[PDB]
Amino acid sequence: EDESEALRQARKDAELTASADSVRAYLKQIGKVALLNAEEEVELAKRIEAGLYATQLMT
DNA sequence: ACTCGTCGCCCAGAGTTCACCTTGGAGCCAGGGACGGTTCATTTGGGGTGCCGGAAACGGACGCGTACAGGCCGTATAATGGGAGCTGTCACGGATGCA
Repeated sequence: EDESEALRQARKDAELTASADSVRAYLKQIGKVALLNAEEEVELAKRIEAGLYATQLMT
């Protein structure tokens, strides 16, 4: 099943794998970040604008 | 009954060698021109030249436009984890991950 330590140990063991192929390793690394949407990207852009404005003020 | 073929013989000759006059020459020396290889005077027609006047080509300098070659920059519906590669070898000494 999904619970009672059935697949979590398998997932952890899979995550702890060499993956000697460089492209496969890069894909494994890139698969650890979830996708975003419109609200997330606009909030991130607002944060970018605030950070750039603060950096310009500091300079 | 007999000669023209063949024998010696006898004298003219002939051109041959010996040993005699002449006489056109080879050089032989002397003498005397004219002439040309040589030298020395002119002789002024011509070669020569240095040079800048200087006119003008020429070979380059110089300043300023033009042209592609290569480079930088930007495009605002959405577009969110990959193809692939063919692997019948044999031995083997040894490291190395898991026994």
